[PDB]
Amino acid sequence: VESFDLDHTKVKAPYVRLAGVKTTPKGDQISKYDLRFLQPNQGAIDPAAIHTLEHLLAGYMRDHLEGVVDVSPMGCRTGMYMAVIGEPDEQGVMKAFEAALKDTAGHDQPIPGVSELECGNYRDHDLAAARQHARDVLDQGLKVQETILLER
Ligand SMILES: [Zn+2]
Repeated sequence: VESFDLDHTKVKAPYVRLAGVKTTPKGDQISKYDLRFLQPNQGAIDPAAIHTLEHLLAGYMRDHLEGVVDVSPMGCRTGMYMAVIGEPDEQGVMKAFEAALKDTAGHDQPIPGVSELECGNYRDHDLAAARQHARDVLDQGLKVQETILLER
């Protein structure tokens, strides 16, 4: 239940999807979300661009959603992973994500936290590509994706 056994060939990106839920000792819930930009195995986001997306979404997601633990790039680079403290709310998360993406598409100022002091690879960034990826998601249109499990 902490990480649904998703069949990646059956989803339709871009989308927002509850990926699992971990219950804490006191009974709180940590909801995990799959914020999918690209269709699995049909292409990937460039490393610099996803690095920039990581920087931008850390703040923009928090501007539109409470309880955010952190927003991380997925190793497969087709989307971002985000854990949130709270019961599952795919609809609410989708709306926050949509708003954060508009903020991202319109981000014409410098990328935050890009320096020797605040970033581990400050030379690896791409605002233009980051902005266009946000635009592409909004153009295509988000939806809440149901998890289709692997029969195994
Ligand atoms: Zn960085």
